[PDB]
Amino acid sequence: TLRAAVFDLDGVLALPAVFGVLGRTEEALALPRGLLNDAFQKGGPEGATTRLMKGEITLSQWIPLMEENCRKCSETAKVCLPKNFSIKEIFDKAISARKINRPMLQAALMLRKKGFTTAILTNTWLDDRAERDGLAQLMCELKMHFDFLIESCQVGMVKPEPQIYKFLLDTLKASPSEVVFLDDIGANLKPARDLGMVTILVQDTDTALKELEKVTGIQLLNTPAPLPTSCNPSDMSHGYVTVKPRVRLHFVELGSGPAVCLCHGFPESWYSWRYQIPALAQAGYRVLAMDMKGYGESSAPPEIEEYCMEVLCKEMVTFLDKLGLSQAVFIGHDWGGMLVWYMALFYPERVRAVASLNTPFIPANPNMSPLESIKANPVFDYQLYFQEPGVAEAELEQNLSRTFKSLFRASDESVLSMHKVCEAGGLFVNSPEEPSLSRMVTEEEIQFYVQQFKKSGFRGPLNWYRNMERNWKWACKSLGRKILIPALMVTAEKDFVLVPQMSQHMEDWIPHLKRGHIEDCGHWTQMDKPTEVNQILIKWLDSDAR
Amino acid sequence: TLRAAVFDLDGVLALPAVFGVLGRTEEALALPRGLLNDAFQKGGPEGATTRLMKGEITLSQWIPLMEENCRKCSETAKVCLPKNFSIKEIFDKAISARKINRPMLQAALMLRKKGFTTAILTNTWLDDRAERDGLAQLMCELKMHFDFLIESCQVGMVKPEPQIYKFLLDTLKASPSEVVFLDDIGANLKPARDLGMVTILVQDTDTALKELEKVTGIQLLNTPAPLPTSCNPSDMSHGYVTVKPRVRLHFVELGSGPAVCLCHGFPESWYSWRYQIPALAQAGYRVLAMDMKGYGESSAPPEIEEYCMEVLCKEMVTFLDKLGLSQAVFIGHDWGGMLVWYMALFYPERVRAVASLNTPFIPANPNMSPLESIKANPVFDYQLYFQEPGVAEAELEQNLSRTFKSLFRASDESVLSMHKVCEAGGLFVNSPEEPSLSRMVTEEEIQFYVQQFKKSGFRGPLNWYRNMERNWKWACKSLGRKILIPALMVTAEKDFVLVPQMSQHMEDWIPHLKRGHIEDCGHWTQMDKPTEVNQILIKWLDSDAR
Ligand SMILES: c1ccc(CCc2n[nH]c3ccccc23)cc1
Ligand SMILES: c1ccc(CCc2n[nH]c3ccccc23)cc1
Ligand SMILES: c1ccc(CCc2n[nH]c3ccccc23)cc1
Ligand SMILES: c1ccc(CCc2n[nH]c3ccccc23)cc1
Repeated sequence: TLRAAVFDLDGVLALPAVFGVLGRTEEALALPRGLLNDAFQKGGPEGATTRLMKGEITLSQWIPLMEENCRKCSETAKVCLPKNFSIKEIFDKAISARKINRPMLQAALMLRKKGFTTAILTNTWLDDRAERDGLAQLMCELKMHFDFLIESCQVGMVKPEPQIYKFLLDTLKASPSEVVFLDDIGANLKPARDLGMVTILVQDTDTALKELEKVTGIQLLNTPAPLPTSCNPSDMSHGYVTVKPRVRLHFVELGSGPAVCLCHGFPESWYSWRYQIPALAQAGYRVLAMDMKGYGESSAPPEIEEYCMEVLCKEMVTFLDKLGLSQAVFIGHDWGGMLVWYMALFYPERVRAVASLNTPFIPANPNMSPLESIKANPVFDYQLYFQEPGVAEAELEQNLSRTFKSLFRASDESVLSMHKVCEAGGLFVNSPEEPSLSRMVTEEEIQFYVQQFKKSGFRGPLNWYRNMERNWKWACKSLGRKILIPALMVTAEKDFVLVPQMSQHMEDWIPHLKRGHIEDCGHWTQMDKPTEVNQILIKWLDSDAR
Repeated sequence: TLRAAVFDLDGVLALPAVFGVLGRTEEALALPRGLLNDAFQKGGPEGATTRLMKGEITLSQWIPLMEENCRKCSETAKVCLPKNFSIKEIFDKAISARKINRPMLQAALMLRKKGFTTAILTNTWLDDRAERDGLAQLMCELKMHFDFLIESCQVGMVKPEPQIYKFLLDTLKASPSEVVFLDDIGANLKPARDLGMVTILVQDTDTALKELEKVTGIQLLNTPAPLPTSCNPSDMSHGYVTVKPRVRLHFVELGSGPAVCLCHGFPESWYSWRYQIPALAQAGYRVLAMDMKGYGESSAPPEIEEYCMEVLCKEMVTFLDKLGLSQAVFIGHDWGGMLVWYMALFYPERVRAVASLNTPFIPANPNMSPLESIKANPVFDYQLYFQEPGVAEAELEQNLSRTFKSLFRASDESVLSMHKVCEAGGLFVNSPEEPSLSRMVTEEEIQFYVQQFKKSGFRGPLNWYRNMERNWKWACKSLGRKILIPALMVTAEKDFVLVPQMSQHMEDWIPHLKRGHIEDCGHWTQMDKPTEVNQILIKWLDSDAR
């Protein structure tokens, strides 16, 4: 019974096979068939290529040896390599052209999700070329999805040598009959077969996956669209910045490039962005996913005034100062969406671009008290219930698992009604004691929120709603301003509190505003529709944030 | 008696005064004298400029209002503004041209070092221009060196209004007679003088500093070259990455740009790079200053084998994987210098560039045991003393303050002799009980190392020296290789163990190697000669690491 799946890289997890470029080059330059492939494998186990694959020499050291073999091969064939014949040039193009074979990665991902140990076993080199970063990026993206990465140049062994297969079985801690091995080179399959491993010769991905599905008894072909990569909290880089004597801000950090600061809503976590963090880092950005003040590993002072927008924004500026960042793109959701529009209004020089999910920008009404305004909208009733210190804390802290299970539901999953919350005397009065688990979340993901909220509870988080008069007076200072930096407004069709129509007048204050819209999406945008959020954010980041 | 110094920005901390560009523009376009300055100040307290400076409107909103004032002014003057007259163009150039007035910053720095409260008080705007980042960077660089930054657009008040001066005195928590106020605009000095503050009209910096020196009784002019900016540990962003179940790596992070990974030596800290971190971040790099395995907030497992180079390098690769970095430039010193050359040899695709301070690259001798080789050099005697587990730990852990005070000394400060350490029976046998404080370090900086080493002591650090046979066998695998990625070797004239001559044969293994050399520099390169280390590293980073 199979419990391990091993994949080759070239011609299996990455396409087109860098190998096959040699045949393409021979044809393009009208060279004798097999000339390049023969020069490449010259001397077999004794040759330059075996030394390269074993890690004895680097790729740059190998380039002139491959050139000498090409000359030897051409002279025997009574032919002439052209004027401009360059191995480096051919090699550079071949690697640049090679991309991840997405359906093969998806199958490996599905097997690992079903309890399989997965590994990449590859004949590779020590790349010291000036353009080595492209391959480094490819390897980084691929390797994260596997339990093991076994590279010939690192282990000093090579396929088809029997030692590498014995090494592979030892790292897997599996007997050969428990292993599926996929390779595009028949000679490399032979020792695995000879040991009793299930082997698949990979020509076209589809046939290989049909064989793989048949042998594992797991559907890999024609499977529903997979969710984006998520985050494992213990595998993240955790950052901590003191913004003032009693306040420290926690964040999760991934990727390189322009800084993208993610600001969650109420009652959330940096983890609310779990499906966005790997995707945005992969798209070429440095992601900084915050635990906002009052949440998770960030400080939670008790005072209401510590949570007004002026102080929250000032602390976010200090956060950038201390990290040495002159700017960041600010992406917010719910309360974070509100903070993010105010960062753009009060500190435009520190905000590269601004994006909000669900939260529209509506300016302060100087002719009405915020209480009058909030009362003038039945869906904002829950905010009046959040006003009296202690009441909502007691209800939200009674049973954490029930709290998150009741809150975190898709638009069609008996989502809490925000109308008549005060009258009913609570958010969960008509909610079950043991709510069912929503399709959006696993039991483990609920437990992460439970563990996070065990530290400070709901006082700090609820205090974000307890500064209406303070925020109104501060916001009134910005009434003559306009948001003229790049801006994105993402609406969610089925958010019944932060309704798409609430964002209708935004163009009056943000004339150059760009928009996104998610159909069949509730309040929990990031986990409800992760694939579409990623697509909207990446597209807007690449076009307007750089 | 003075205890506070307030500085204006334009024409005081930053030059040329963005104001003075208006006069330069009038002259260049042969416009009537004062035309641009008159349009700029149009309507005085009622005008567009006062609204801009108070934060009512943003810079982009102000641009068309300034244009309308310029038209009004030109029509009254019976003149014609040219075809291509653009306020944005003039304004963009003016800000780009404006730089920090370094001697004025130096004086502010010296006053703060002598116990003064320092502040920047400025009439500024909310910058939402597409090129706002340049100014954001300038403000970030400047603001860090001051206790307070008071911006007109943030406080809704403006100079010369008396309210801003009362606000300034309140934030300073000082009576007017305790304050020096420096400004280039006479009208803005008037309310400060009228309140009893010492005022300086800034025309040329030199005269202003002569007045400032005379009034404070502190030498500010003709002062010796100041040391680079250092780090305050509690003001840094602290990062934590788990590389494997029992191992977590700590790092300090500052700046944006290409990642630069700093690797300290023995027995050190991330803090050994305190003078490099602000400088490299300021030069356009993302600095990652490590606590290497066994040190500070990084894990310190007891096992010797956890500290061999193969495992240390593998963990540094995992560190990059978990942060989502495909590459970093690796800069090492002492043991970190050794790790860094091995990162280049075994993982060139992950190393953008490699630099070493003092530590040369000398390949393994396959025809000699590492013990034979180490014994063949009298200065490496101390390494044999470090071999027996517990002996060096006991001596180095007996009195931490004595340990760091004895170790951390300049070449002319009775630096410990590394010859006959075994014979003498210890490093400190001929060293005083209470060593004097070296010129390189303060008492507080010694105490930071003391506090750091209180957690794990010297076992983990000493284990870096206890893998000679393991490192030799691993290094022998790389004997056919060459380092062909960008590389820098920095030698120190007076390091009597890692002598410059030890690096003489490096070009045979690193043909494209670049060099740096520091005269009158001992083993503690970074703190001995910080200004020159920064200059060598920045120059090499900008030319070879990008
Ligand atoms: C998520 C839900 C609501 C809010 C802002 C609350 C609000 N909604 N409408 C208002 C009118 C005046 C003052 C405050 C408000 C932020 C994030
Ligand atoms: C607090 C109570 C209920 C919910 C789910 C219902 C909801 N849907 N849309 C919202 C916008 C702001 C506040 C609440 C909601 C989130 C946070
Ligand atoms: C700082 C001082 C010494 C070393 C390496 C030790 C060494 N110095 N010379 C050697 C010869 C063979 C094996 C190891 C060594 C690294 C960092
Ligand atoms: C351990 C003992 C002494 C010193 C100062 C003397 C010294 N100078 N140069 C060195 C190179 C490697 C190891 C030691 C030294 C540093 C670390």
